[PDB]
Amino acid sequence: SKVVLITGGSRGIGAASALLAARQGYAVAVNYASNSAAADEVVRQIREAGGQALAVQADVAKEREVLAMFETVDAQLGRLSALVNNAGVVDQTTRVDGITLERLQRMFEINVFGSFLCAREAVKRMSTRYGGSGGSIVNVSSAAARLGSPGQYVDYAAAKGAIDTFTLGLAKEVATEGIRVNAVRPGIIETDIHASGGLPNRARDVAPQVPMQRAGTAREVAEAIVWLLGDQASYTTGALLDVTGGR
Amino acid sequence: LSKVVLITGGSRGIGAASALLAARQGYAVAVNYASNSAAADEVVRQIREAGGQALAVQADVAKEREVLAMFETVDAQLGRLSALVNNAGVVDQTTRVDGITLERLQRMFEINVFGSFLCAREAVKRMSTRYGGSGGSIVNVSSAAARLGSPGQYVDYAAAKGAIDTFTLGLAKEVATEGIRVNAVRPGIIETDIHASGGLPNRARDVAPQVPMQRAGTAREVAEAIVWLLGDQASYTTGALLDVTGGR
Amino acid sequence: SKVVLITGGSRGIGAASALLAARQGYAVAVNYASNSAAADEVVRQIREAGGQALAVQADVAKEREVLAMFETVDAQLGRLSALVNNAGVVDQTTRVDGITLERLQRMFEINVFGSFLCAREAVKRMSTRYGGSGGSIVNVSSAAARLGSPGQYVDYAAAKGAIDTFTLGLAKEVATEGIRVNAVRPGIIETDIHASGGLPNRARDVAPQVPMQRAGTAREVAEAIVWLLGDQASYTTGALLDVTGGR
Amino acid sequence: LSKVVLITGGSRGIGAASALLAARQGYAVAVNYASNSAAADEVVRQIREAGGQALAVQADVAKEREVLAMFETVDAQLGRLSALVNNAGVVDQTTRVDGITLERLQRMFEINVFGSFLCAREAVKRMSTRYGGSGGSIVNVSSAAARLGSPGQYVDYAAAKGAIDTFTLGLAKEVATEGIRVNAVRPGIIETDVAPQVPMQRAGTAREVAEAIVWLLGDQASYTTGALLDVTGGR
Ligand SMILES: NC(=O)c1ccc[n+]([C@@H]2O[C@H](COP(=O)([O-])OP(=O)(O)OC[C@H]3O[C@@H](n4cnc5c(N)ncnc54)[C@H](OP(=O)(O)O)[C@@H]3O)[C@@H](O)[C@H]2O)c1
Ligand SMILES: NC(=O)c1ccc[n+]([C@@H]2O[C@H](COP(=O)([O-])OP(=O)(O)OC[C@H]3O[C@@H](n4cnc5c(N)ncnc54)[C@H](OP(=O)(O)O)[C@@H]3O)[C@@H](O)[C@H]2O)c1
Ligand SMILES: NC(=O)c1ccc[n+]([C@@H]2O[C@H](COP(=O)([O-])OP(=O)(O)OC[C@H]3O[C@@H](n4cnc5c(N)ncnc54)[C@H](OP(=O)(O)O)[C@@H]3O)[C@@H](O)[C@H]2O)c1
Ligand SMILES: NC(=O)c1ccc[n+]([C@@H]2O[C@H](COP(=O)([O-])OP(=O)(O)OC[C@H]3O[C@@H](n4cnc5c(N)ncnc54)[C@H](OP(=O)(O)O)[C@@H]3O)[C@@H](O)[C@H]2O)c1
Repeated sequence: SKVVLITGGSRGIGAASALLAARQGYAVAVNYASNSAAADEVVRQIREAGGQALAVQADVAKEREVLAMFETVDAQLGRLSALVNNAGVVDQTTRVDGITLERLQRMFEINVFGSFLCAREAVKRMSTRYGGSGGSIVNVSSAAARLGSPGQYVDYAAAKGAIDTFTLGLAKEVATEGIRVNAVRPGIIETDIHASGGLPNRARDVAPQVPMQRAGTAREVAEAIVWLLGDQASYTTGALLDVTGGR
Repeated sequence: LSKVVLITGGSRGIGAASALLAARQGYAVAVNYASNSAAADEVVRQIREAGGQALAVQADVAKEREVLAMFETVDAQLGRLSALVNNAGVVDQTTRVDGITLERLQRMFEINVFGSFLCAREAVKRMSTRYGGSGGSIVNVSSAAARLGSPGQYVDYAAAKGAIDTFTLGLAKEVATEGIRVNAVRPGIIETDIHASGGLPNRARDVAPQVPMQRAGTAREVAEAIVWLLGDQASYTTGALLDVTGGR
Repeated sequence: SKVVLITGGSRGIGAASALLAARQGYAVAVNYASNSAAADEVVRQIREAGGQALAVQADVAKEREVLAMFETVDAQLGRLSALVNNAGVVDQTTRVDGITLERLQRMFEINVFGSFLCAREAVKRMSTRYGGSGGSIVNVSSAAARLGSPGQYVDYAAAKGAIDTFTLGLAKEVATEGIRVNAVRPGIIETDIHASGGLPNRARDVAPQVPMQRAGTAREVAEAIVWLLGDQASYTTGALLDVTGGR
Repeated sequence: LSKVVLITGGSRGIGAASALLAARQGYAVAVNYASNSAAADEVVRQIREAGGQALAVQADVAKEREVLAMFETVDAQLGRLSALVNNAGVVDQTTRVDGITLERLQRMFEINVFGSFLCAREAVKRMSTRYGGSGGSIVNVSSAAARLGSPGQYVDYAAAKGAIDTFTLGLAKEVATEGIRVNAVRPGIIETDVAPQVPMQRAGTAREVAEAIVWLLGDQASYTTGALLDVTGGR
């Protein structure tokens, strides 16, 4: 049974990915930062449908917690075949001229540094250079990497631009080691994330901006993530897959 | 009966692999070819022997009356299409820009670009919910060359593929309210006959060391990306450019 | 006195580039397709300001006319140092489902083929492989190459996408031969082109969509063209320089 | 009188070349440095000896209080800035991702990314017409790495520069009505020989990058905002 670790697996895109991955036969490590109840609910659904899963707490911005999380996965599920770097946050609407260092630090440490750290630990386990059997990593970026989120969260957009470049660089770096590395760029998706930044109606309000005239679902994003993870995408690496309704 | 897919240049290579895979997924397949009827017939035979439905349809996609007749044949014999794969395409001999003739350019663009526009036109007319269709999906076959430029080899080909990338984005945005998705795959160096057709039969092997994954791709690997994009799992994906390149 | 050939130099961006190039010390060949009066007026203005210039007729889609034009430039001005591939057209507003082959043929033969043909002739003269002293080529692309002109002229956008990739390919191809090749991507510019496609108010109507909230001037595009041509851009080749007000 | 430009990391390399060129164009130049006061003083000496105005200003751009103090110094001694070049930046030793530490990442991003955000914040506050300013221009210094990814060398650096590209675009669009333009230059391999991985077969010079920076800063680039200008020899 291949093992997949999903950071921020407890809600939204991460939860939809967890559920779909399990339907495809992965054992799933569902990471959460504090919402144990949500993570337990994803695990419950997986198990009730006949799959294997484990909820694992860690703040991906904390190196010791990332290490412990991977050790737990090693011990309880086995060596991972797949990693989804989904953990990520927005913040309140801001202009750059209102940005604090503390805001930037948080934005980048979760969205960017967490993805580097989880990828480090994944590569160490996966790479054929270390006797691993290879694997697949999907980073969750955003259309914002291309659009810049002006007047909303240019910092978030920049963090996602870092993720796009990271994706390409890491892909090239491990391409001989049996590892593929890709990113999905979701557009406006129906999740709690918009409410977390003070804009609970954002999916509805911005739908007229999207060429397809609706927000996307978490499940739609999960489909792209799980495709990239799997063997049907065996010559795809360094790809940036837009899931945006045309945005 | 089931959903219908028209695959231009379906007789060989990436097109043929896509035709076989699409049929496995339940599509009825129109396998277009320009001249190699035997190859097309063989793809059709394989599909039918596995219980699928397929028809071989001759057309040079650079010829308007032939594109129209091809769509009319599909309409009559298979039904209203749900999907189009604009795969037909060609390379030409190694050249620098300073050696390019107008005749070469005309050929390169009329097959690789004009053909894809004409076929998309006819597909949209049938698929669009504005015209009483039920929507559909179009996949254009681009290339990594669209990003890289094929210097000293075929900058004209690469430019034709750059046009396809932009056409993909423009058309996707234009028909997004009409139940149609439009996406492109960008293959890298793939094991097909195309390299031999331009005088470089060993190109897949020779260029493999340049690819981060250190091998050429297979037509089946490109077909997988094509068929994924065509299907309902890619339901919020439109205007995407999906690299199938081993990192190149 | 370095010699520059400007395709479609009689009006709009081409004319602005011609006037600016002359101010910088180029002798200018002002190409036109049929508006001899406009070309003669640009030449008159150049000469009045102390520069050298010649009007030269040619439809860039016609190989024989491109050859005759370069031969005239050779004879009357001397061997070119610089080429601006500016000649270009739009057409009426259309959807793809309304596009005819005849429209496509025109769009591409002027916007794409003409650029390749003029580049071919320029390279034959400029390349150090053939005993030339190098040179610089600027192609005029568009923001449409990135945005796609949906519901307006996807065919035009696609032609400009071809130009972007042509720019990169050709730049890489001739990089050791003393030749730089770059592209400017203008946004919405105040010229006659919008009227030629049946939308005379387009610069004004689309301005609210542009982040800077106005259309650009032909002079603003000419500044970028002439910078890329000259020696201050000596390490810049294969670049796509957006002149779009943020669009 | 003279427009004022603040150049972060102005004491050496691209920043120093930009300082010298900007002065030749008539800017008064604030030359920022983190610790190499001697180099910064030398740039200032050259500017002044050629008849320009300049001031060396110490600040670690990753430190908010130091960024604030620096802008306050420029306000007091040179006047309200018209231009900002976010050039301060570092690489680190060659590494794979599987060898990257959090401490490395923290440094890489705080200097290359957070410093650029903080300096742009303070610049926008002074420049924006919405606060009574007269507008201005910001050039960020990115890298070809933003597109290429620096595999097996420094993916972290490449990622930081990718952040700068998106920041550029986002900020440009955010302040476009406020008289502010925001652009980036993406240098390739720049010398401190044949350079075989560059199409042009040589490294670029700091002066070549400075030329592009100063062009973008000036009024000839008046409809250019959100652009990414490659100075890479085709890389
Ligand atoms: N419109 C969209 O939704 C949209 C668009 C573009 C990109 N994205 C990206 O999609 C990804 C998922 O977003 P979503 O909308 O599904 O978000 P969501 O509904 O807010 O779910 C967030 C998930 O991330 C977890 N998380 C947050 N900070 C963490 C940390 N420091 N360490 C570990 N886990 C952490 C949360 O854990 P708890 O449950 O424990 O809180 C939760 O499981 C994110 O990377 C986001 O940037 C979303
Ligand atoms: N490395 C690669 O192979 C590679 C990489 C990037 C992109 N691509 C692109 O992928 C697509 C498929 O290439 P491939 O390598 O599979 O090529 P191929 O093996 O050379 O097959 C070409 C197919 O296109 C058809 N065709 C050629 N001209 C046509 C026309 N005017 N009208 C209708 N059909 C026509 C052929 O019909 P006949 O059978 O009748 O000859 C054949 O079915 C092309 O668009 C190509 O540019 C390929
Ligand atoms: N908003 C914009 O204006 C905008 C935006 C993006 C890109 N562009 C691009 O910028 C370039 C200039 O456009 P514009 O707005 O300056 O155009 P314009 O004002 O319509 O000027 C057209 C110029 O091109 C010439 N021309 C047309 N067809 C030609 C042919 N077949 N051979 C040679 N010359 C020909 C005209 O010659 P005659 O005078 O003899 O007619 C005239 O000199 C084009 O490539 C256009 O696509 C414009
Ligand atoms: N091949 C290339 O050079 C190349 C390629 C791509 C991008 N770039 C980019 O070009 C820019 C300039 O690089 P360079 O090679 O010209 O740099 P350099 O020669 O290494 O000089 C670096 C400058 O940045 C300053 N600096 C470093 N850390 C700082 C901090 N925390 N706060 C404030 N200032 C700081 C230094 O101050 P001190 O003098 O006091 O130490 C110095 O003035 C950078 O953003 C770099 O990433 C260069």
